[PDB]
Amino acid sequence: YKLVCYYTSWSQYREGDGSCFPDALDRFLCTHIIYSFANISNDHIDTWEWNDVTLYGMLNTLKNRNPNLKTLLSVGGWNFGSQRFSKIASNTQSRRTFIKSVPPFLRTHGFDGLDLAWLYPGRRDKQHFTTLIKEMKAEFIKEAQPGKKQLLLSAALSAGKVTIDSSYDIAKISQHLDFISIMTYDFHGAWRGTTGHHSPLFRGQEDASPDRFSNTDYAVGYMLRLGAPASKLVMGIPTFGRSFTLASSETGVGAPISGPGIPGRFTKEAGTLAYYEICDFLRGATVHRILGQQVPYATKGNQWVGYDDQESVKSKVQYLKDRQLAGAMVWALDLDDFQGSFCGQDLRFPLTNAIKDALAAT
Ligand SMILES: CC(=O)N[C@@H]1[C@@H](O)[C@H](O[C@@H]2O[C@H](CO)[C@@H](O[C@@H]3O[C@H](CO)[C@@H](O[C@@H]4O[C@H](CO)[C@@H](O[C@H]5O[C@H](CO)[C@@H](O[C@@H]6O[C@H](CO)[C@@H](O)[C@H](O)[C@H]6NC(C)=O)[C@H](O)[C@H]5NC(C)=O)[C@H](O)[C@H]4NC(C)=O)[C@H](O)[C@H]3NC(C)=O)[C@H](O)[C@H]2NC(C)=O)[C@@H](CO)O[C@H]1O
Ligand SMILES: *[C@@H]1O[C@H](CO)[C@@H](O[C@@H]2O[C@H](CO)[C@@H](O)[C@H](O)[C@H]2NC(C)=O)[C@H](O)[C@H]1NC(C)=O
Repeated sequence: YKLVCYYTSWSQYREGDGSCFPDALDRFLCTHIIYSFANISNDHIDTWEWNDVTLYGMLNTLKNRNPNLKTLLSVGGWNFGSQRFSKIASNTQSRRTFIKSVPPFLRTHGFDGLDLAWLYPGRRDKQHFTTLIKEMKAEFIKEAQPGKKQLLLSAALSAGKVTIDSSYDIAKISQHLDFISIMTYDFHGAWRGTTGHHSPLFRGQEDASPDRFSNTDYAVGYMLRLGAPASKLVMGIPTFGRSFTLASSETGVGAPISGPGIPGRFTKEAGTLAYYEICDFLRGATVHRILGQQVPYATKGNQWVGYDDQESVKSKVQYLKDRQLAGAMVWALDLDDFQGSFCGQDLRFPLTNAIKDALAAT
């Protein structure tokens, strides 16, 4: 099975032990490590961080002692904005410029492929997205025609039905992509005004779910139904949790909230907590297994957070295997306990390692 793991270029700037550099990554943990994110200037793929070139090499060095490890450079991301992507994939000239600039850039920096993370093509770009992927694969094929190891092309897709229906032509793009990572998380947000796990495996109690499609199981099946070969589908598992600030004494699923949770000491982002920040939170907190959804949530004081732990990711792997999917995708390596000092056991990357172990099991 493939174990696609993301690494973010901005985790390096986190205070103390929060700081994470590519050399802190276990070269044997994943099968594919994707760097996030690359920028796009003058219709050319380009670096984002001032020291990207250094971190690129720092990451690709992991391939020395592990020849099987594959590396990809992802372009896009949430903070990128669909606007910029649209103008490039929409204009016939810019699309060419962009596509042509990718292979050289990847070879120059030691990457094995490109990962498209365009969030998200509007209903107005559904076809342009198809053309982009179609031509990008064409170029990659051409660039390796003489006998090179062909560059890989992947795409991180939304797991939300509405977005999937208006943005993707699953059947068409599945032919050209080497593998698809479905972002099966971020299913519930403070905007909803109630507590809810952002990455449940199944819908669970029919009575308490605001949506029939906001869960991993639905998204996976839907995409399979739409024409995404199971052999090319990688299921996303989050190593971060979504938090909320409770508004009453109610702490169960669906309880009232006043907004996102208090920012974590290291990630400093309201509504977000890295798994390692969660391990701290768990000290003196109560953990509840959500029956039906197969995932846990912890609560302490006026804070509530839905996340994934070793037990839940295990179940999720079981699910993906029973489904015969390509494997699991993790977001992100720098959100897992990479130091291995926060959750005890002195074990590094507990969640990701748990996923790896589960994939090899049975
Ligand atoms: C408004 C309304 O009422 N309408 C409703 C809709 O909202 C509902 O749809 C839902 O919309 C939300 C957004 O509103 C969707 O959420 C997004 O989901 C995607 C995945 O599908 C997420 O993207 C990927 O996952 C991670 C984690 O979520 C993303 O975030 C990381 O990346 C950003 C930048 O790219 C990081 O930002 C960094 O921040 C630090 C400091 O904070 C800074 O120093 C860095 O510089 C900065 N980085 C950069 C480069 O700028 C951020 O910290 C990361 N987060 C975490 C945690 O790690 C990645 O970008 C994505 N990864 C990949 C591989 O692409 C996306 O993050 C998320 N957006 C938000 C705001 O959280 C949601 O999917 C929709 N739901 C569904 C199911 O479709 C709609 C449906 O219910 O209902 C409407 O009514
Ligand atoms: C990524 O590339 C874009 C180019 O599209 C850069 O955006 C420019 O930002 C500067 C201000 O910082 C503006 O003066 C330009 O007009 C912007 N260009 C446009 C039209 O978007 C962006 O700065 C780059 N990001 C990084 C991290 O380097």
